[PDB]
Amino acid sequence: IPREPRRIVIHRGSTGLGFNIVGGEGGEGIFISFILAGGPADLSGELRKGDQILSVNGVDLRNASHEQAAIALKNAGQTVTIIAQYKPEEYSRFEAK
Repeated sequence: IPREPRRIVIHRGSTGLGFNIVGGEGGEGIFISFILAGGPADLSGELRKGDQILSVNGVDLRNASHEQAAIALKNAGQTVTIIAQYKPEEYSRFEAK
């Protein structure tokens, strides 16, 4: 699985973007914690649980809190560009064992 940043385009559905995010306050990162099967984000493996969302459209989320990121993902439009980077090592600290 590539570890360099990846560009994914999502088309918002009648339920949102099809994934959940985990994070916290500013700086802990925004990570994909769940991807809905058949949802807008289920794109033949292009997005992965454990991806860090580096940005959404023009909005940098590397340093955003969870509350900021949630707001940005909802105001992102019907066509959404996600820059994702696989970092399961960093993500693992958010996921209960």
